[PDB]
Formats: sequence, structure tokens, C-alpha cells
Amino acid sequence: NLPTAQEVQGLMARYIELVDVGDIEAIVQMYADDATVENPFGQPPIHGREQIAAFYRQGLGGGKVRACLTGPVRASHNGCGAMPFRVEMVWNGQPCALDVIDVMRFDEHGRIQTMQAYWSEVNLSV
Amino acid sequence: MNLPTAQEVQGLMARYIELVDVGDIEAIVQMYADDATVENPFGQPPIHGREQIAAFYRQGLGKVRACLTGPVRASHNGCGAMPFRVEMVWNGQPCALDVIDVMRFDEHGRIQTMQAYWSEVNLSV
Ligand SMILES: C[C@]12CC[C@H](O)CC1=CC[C@@H]1[C@@H]2CC[C@]2(C)C(=O)CC[C@@H]12
Ligand SMILES: C[C@]12CC[C@H](O)CC1=CC[C@@H]1[C@@H]2CC[C@]2(C)C(=O)CC[C@@H]12
Repeated sequence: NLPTAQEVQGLMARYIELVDVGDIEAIVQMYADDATVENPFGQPPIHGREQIAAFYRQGLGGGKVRACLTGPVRASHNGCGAMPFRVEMVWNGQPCALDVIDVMRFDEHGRIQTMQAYWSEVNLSV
Repeated sequence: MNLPTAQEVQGLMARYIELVDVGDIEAIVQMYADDATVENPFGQPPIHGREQIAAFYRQGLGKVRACLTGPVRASHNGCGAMPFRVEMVWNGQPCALDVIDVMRFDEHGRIQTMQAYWSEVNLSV
């Protein structure tokens, strides 16, 4: 029951759909109970739905964060995928933009076992 | 020198696509570390070392085109990710393929690791 290549594209795309509208509950629910997240990748892994939950509450909390797939979801045959997307929020008062790429591995239940988001300052624009 | 910086990674990964675009097999292989390990597509057995990597590219690269479809995303541990598209002819059928490459550079600016994320759902005409 590992998500197939097509199911991966669906789940990853849906994940962005939830971030764009700020459904913290639905996002957290997409993760495995013991899922880890590295955001930004390079940082120490944050483990557990509670810790991952806080993560989204604080970053999306303002309510004015948008997110959208900037390209197709590239999927593997082993329950993994990677996707390109942009995030629009506010920075220093003026509206900026962030280019990000998320690598995700799903457990045999269609839940995100691992998530890794690549991006740094070089990906921030005004 | 140490781990390529974020801006160095964006540059190196873009350089890699241009070598793939022109098809300079030999220049690509010079980008990889002696002990570089490549998984392409991801979920497939790794390709190990120069000789194999070179064998890999000569086979797949030697009418193929590659270009970035968006900016390279770079972190601060010599890693990055990038969205691109490969153009090719598969049995006479002009095709396209969306791919995302994840790479890790060593203390010397070479590619120690690479994972190519893609499958048939990313194939087109
Ligand atoms: C969670 C999310 C958006 C959802 C992505 O999968 C991961 C991620 C990366 C950086 C975060 C962003 C939300 C908006 C944030 C919090 C900002 O405003 C700056 C850093 C941004
Ligand atoms: C190596 C390369 C192109 C260089 C990329 O970094 C990785 C990759 C992914 C799929 C490959 C492609 C070359 C062209 C191939 C071999 C095809 O014709 C179908 C699959 C394609």
C-alpha cells in the first residue's frame, strides 16, 4: 500500500493545497505520527506530529502565507517524490517570495514518513 | 576551501545542467567525486565511481537536451535541489521528462551524491 508514483503526485500536490489555505489540522494529519521534518534541510530533524504541528502553527499562523506548485510533482516507484513550489509571505514589511523544493517519503499507509525542504536566503526575493 | 557555499551550489548545479545540455560527457564526470554515488532514477541501485558514472552518461547522453525550469534551491551543508526538463527521442517519439536532482557536494566542490527524482508519470511528448 506504499503510494504508487501517481498517488505520490496527488499527496504531495494536496499537501501544498493545505498549506496555501492554512489547514494546520489536515497538514499534520498527512504526516506519520513519528514523522521527522528537516526544514530548512541542514537543520536538525524535528520529530513528531506535535512538534511538526507547532511548526505549521507558527509559520502559517499569520494567515497570509500562500503556496503553489511551480511545476509537476516528480515521483519515484518507491513511495518517494520531490516538488517545486513557491511561497509568498511578508519579509521586513514588504511582500517577498520563496522558492522551495520538498523531498518526501511516504510510509506504507500513504503518510509522510519524512519531509525535507531545500531553500536558503538565495531563494528569497522581493 | 570547504563545503561549497549556498551560492556556490546554485552555480555548480547550473553548470552541471549546461554540461548535460551540450553533452560534454567528460566534463560531467569531472564534476563527480572519485567515490560519488548516483541513484537515477531514485529507488534504483546506485551507480558508483567515475568509470561507472561515465559509462552511465555516455549511454544516456551519447540527441538529448536539459534546462532548468526554475531556480536551484540551496541549503548550507553543500547541498541543493533543482527542477529541470530533459528532452529526448525515445524510439522516434520526441519526448520530454520532468526531473528534480538532489546533490551533495564534498569539501572539494565535487558531487559526492546525486538522486534523480522521476518516473514515467513525468514523461511527455
Ligand atoms: C512551512 C513552509 C511552507 C510549507 C513547505 O513545505 C515548508 C516551508 C518552508 C519555509 C517556511 C514555509 C511557510 C512560510 C515561512 C514560515 C516563512 O514565512 C519563512 C519560512 C517559511
Ligand atoms: C541522465 C539523465 C539526464 C541528466 C540528469 O541529471 C539525470 C537523468 C535523468 C533521466 C535520463 C537522463 C538522460 C536521458 C535519458 C537516459 C532518457 O532518454 C530516458 C531517461 C533519461
